[PDB]
Amino acid sequence: VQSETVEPPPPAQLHFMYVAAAAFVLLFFVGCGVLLSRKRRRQHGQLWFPE
Repeated sequence: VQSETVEPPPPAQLHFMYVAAAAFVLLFFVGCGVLLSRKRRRQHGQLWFPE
């Protein structure tokens, strides 16, 4: 019933991946977001094919 085994610490699968995915997504959304903030994002008539 002892406070040393009444909890586990959090899953370091999710927690340590949180730091990875947060850093990847931020670093993507800002790095991509800086240049995309001028224009570029037409989609449709520029969606891999120009049509």
